[PDB]
Amino acid sequence: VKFQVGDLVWSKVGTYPWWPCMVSSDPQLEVHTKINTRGAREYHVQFFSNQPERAWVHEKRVREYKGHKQYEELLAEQKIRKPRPQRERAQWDIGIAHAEKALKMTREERIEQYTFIYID
Ligand SMILES: Cc1cc(CN)cc(C)c1-c1ncn(C)c1-c1ccnc2cc(F)ccc12
Repeated sequence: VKFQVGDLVWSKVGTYPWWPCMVSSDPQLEVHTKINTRGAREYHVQFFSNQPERAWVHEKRVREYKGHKQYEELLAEQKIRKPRPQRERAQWDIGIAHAEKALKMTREERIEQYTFIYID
């Protein structure tokens, strides 16, 4: 277990760029980490966005969030640059603004301020 509940992380999921997240406990399984059906470690994350979402993300697709400027280092893992949809960039900028606010908080404070409420 490399990450704990309330840790800020970048997550790389599907067709989307490295996204600011916060590690959290899955509401059903009540764990923030598990070993998947392929034997790989996964972490449960909340995505910082105007559209709240959660996901189990493979450990190779999770990186410690040190600050928004770290983004370029993640892509680095004539020169080619991919464009981004205007709407996606707007939501990413919103997520980053939340992550930057969360970064100035203690783990205890950000868990209090950002952990999602789940309704059946
Ligand atoms: C799209 C999506 C949909 C669902 C189920 N409705 C679940 C998840 C986890 C995701 C998701 N997957 C990876 N990312 C980065 C997101 C995502 C999450 C929050 N806001 C976003 C805003 C965007 F502009 C683009 C993507 C996202």
